[PDB]
Amino acid sequence: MQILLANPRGFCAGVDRAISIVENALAIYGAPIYVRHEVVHNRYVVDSLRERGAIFIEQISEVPDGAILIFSAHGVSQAVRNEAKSRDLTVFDATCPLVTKVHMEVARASRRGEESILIGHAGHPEVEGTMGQYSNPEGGMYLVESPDDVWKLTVKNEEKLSFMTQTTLSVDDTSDVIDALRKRFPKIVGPRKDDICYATTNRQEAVRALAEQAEVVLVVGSKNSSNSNRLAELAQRMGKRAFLIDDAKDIQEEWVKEVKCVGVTAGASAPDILVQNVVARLQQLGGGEAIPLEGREENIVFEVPKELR
Ligand SMILES: C#CCOP(=O)(O)OP(=O)(O)O
Ligand code: SF4
Repeated sequence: MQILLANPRGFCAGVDRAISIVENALAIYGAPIYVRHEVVHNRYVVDSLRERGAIFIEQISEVPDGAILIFSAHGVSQAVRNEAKSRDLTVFDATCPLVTKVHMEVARASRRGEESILIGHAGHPEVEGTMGQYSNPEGGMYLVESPDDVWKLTVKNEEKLSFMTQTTLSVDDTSDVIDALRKRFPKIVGPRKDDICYATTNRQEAVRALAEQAEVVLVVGSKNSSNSNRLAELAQRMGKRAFLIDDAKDIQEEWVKEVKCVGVTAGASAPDILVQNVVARLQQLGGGEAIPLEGREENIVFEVPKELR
């Protein structure tokens, strides 16, 4: 059985920075370090950090006065930021710079009292954080997930309207939403394309190439990782069986029995050791040396804040 590896795969720059922020805080201040929400959506990274003394909480009311609190890569609303500020907390912000960039635009529209529409998945922490940058009652902030949501949205002033997106969406489905937004609201303003980040766009391009060759695609990532689930969905829509798995223990023998080519990739929040264990298990199941596909080069690094070197 041939094993192919997608390229790029695995950690993005914002995840590598966010995990470093927590590790460095642990190293400098000791346990406990509180983290609002899973720092990234990966069970193995979060369980690990928990074992080292990070305590993951959903609400600031769970954190003791005097504590150090880190905000996760996905970002937080101004309400959450203000609640930490008003509390006795020392805060470090692991929000990825590419999320913060969207936040700055939503805050700008808020100050102007002009309405904004976010394309994103309800309930996801990045969407809570981004919607939570808008607070002007004279304007409005609306969420759409699909073209049907667009066809039902009414706004107060469609002449002054802008849109933003979550960073980890499907590139193809978001294109359909924007096409519907521009049909319904021809004066809407946005970025040139969307706010989907380079790592999400690149891993979906890489999974498309992988799926063209492989019969089955395994995506290493946790169930709550949006970007990871997009990679599995992309391969399934190309007619390949694709499974989102946390680790090698999840691989069911029947998924690869009699398969000639299996592809492996990993979401932006999944560490490379999990991919190496998955390859080792595919080799038990008859796979050869893993062959890396050629891929788009990534070169971006985001440094930790100077206070945490
Ligand atoms: C932030 C970030 C990148 O990865 P995850 O933590 O998996 O996040 P989402 O893909 O937005 O769910
Ligand atoms: S998936 Fe993109 S926006 Fe999210 S942390 Fe990674 S680089 Fe940043």
